[PDB]
Amino acid sequence: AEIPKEMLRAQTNAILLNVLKQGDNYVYGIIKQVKEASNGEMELNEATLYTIFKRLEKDGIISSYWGDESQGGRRKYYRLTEIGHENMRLAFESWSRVDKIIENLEANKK
Amino acid sequence: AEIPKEMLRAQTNAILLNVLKQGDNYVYGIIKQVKEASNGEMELNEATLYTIFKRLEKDGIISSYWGDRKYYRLTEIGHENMRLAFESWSRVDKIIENLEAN
Repeated sequence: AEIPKEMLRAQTNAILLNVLKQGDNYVYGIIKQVKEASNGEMELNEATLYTIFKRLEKDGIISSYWGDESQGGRRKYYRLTEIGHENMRLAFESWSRVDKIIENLEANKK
Repeated sequence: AEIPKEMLRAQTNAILLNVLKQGDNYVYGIIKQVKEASNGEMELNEATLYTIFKRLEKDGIISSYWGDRKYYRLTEIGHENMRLAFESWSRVDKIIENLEAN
C-alpha cells in the first residue's frame, strides 16, 4: 500500500522536475507536455500538481512567481532553483541508472 | 532535502523488489547481484536491506523462510500490490526521453 504509493509519487516528482529542468513553466503547460511525452497515458489533474508544487516549494526545490498578469487574469509559473538542481543531482543520476540495473539483473539471472 | 530522499528510497525499494521478482533470494546474494548489476555504484549494506525487508514483510509484499539460510520471497499479493507501480516505472524512461526531445 504505502510502498507502491511512494514509488508512484517519486516517479511523478521525477517527471515534473525534469519538465522544469527544461524551463520555467505553468501548471497547464506542464500537464500538456507530460500528456504528449507519454502519448496520453499520463494526464495529470491540476490538484495533483498543486499538492506536489506545494511540497516542492516547501523543500526549497521549486519557486513560483506571477508571469502573465493583467486585470483579466494571471498565471503562476514555477521554476527549478539552482539549489533544487543540486539537491536533486544525486537522485537524478541514480534514476538514470535504474533502467540499466533492471535490465542487467534480468540478464544476470536469466 | 526530503524529496530527493523519497526518490532514492523508492529507487532502492524498486530494485530490491525486482530482484525478488527474478526469484527468491538471500541477503548476501542480493547485495552481490545488485552490486554487479549497478557496476559497483549501489553497494547495499545488510542492515539497510534488513530494515527495508522488515517494512515489506509487515506489508504482505514480502515473505521470509528458511531453506535446507534465510530466503526472502515476493508474495503472490506482493506481485499484484506492486504491479501498477512497476508498469509506471517501466514507462518513466521513455517519458523523460520524449520530454528531452520536445
